[PDB]
Amino acid sequence: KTYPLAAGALKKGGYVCINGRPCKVIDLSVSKTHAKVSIVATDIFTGNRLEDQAPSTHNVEVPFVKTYTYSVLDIQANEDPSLPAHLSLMDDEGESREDLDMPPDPALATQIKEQFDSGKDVLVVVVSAMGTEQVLQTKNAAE
Repeated sequence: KTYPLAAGALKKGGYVCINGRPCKVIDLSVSKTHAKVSIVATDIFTGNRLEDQAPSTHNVEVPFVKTYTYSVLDIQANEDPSLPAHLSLMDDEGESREDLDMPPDPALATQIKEQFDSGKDVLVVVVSAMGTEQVLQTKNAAE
């Protein structure tokens, strides 16, 4: 879920929820002084730009954000070729999961597939917040 933070304590780069969505602050401004804090933030999952403003003493909600890194065991197209491919992913204890798909970020999905087809050990960083889980980054493993 979320935890409270005084809006006057928010910093650029910090997480914040706006309209129930988990975002990273990309711009902040404060009125002359208390003060009003104006926020512009990017949804970490959809990439949408969201804005909000609050008194510096109002508590904004900050999402709990969790990250986990998996390796890619397989990529399989959806029975409906127009939808994202399915991923088979291995965790660091030898358990796999098959419930996650390629992310809704075409360039990132392409990168994961190209690296996998080149015979790399492809890692995906899965981030979870506000009930959503999505691959947000990829990189290749080394020995």
